[PDB]
Amino acid sequence: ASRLYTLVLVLQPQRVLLGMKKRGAGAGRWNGFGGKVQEGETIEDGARRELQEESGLTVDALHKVGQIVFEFVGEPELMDVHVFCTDSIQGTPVESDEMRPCWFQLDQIPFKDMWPDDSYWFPLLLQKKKFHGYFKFQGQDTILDYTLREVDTV
Ligand SMILES: Nc1nccc(-c2ccccc2)n1
Repeated sequence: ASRLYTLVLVLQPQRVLLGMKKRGAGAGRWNGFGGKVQEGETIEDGARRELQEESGLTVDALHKVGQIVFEFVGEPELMDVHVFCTDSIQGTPVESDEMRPCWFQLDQIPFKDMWPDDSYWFPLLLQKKKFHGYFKFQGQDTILDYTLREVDTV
């Protein structure tokens, strides 16, 4: 029914790292770093692995910040996205064929060039709030309906 994904935001006091995907799901959009969780792999281990694969960064300890379930009408599998944040990383962001990373000042987060759901839950992430969300999409751009509530335990 649902498929596990990870999403990692490198969020520091005055800036956040995003990556511009070159192809595939989310191409042409700034997003965090993540992907599918593998068999026998913890969600958190999958989040660390994907951060390195896509951005070249090594994270020390991830913090759970949210869970967002995505529905795309006409697609059978729900996307169960486990969202993490970190402020302590190692390495320098690496641009590859697949991904172009860039730091953004918090007052210049490029929401018009991001998935539209980000405009709803990023304000919570920036104020250190935890959340459970659900977004029903039609295509890649239209949110048909959604729920989003703050939680004390992800
Ligand atoms: N910001 C945002 N919005 C919608 C979907 C996603 C996503 C995250 C991880 C993996 C696949 C999709 N991310």
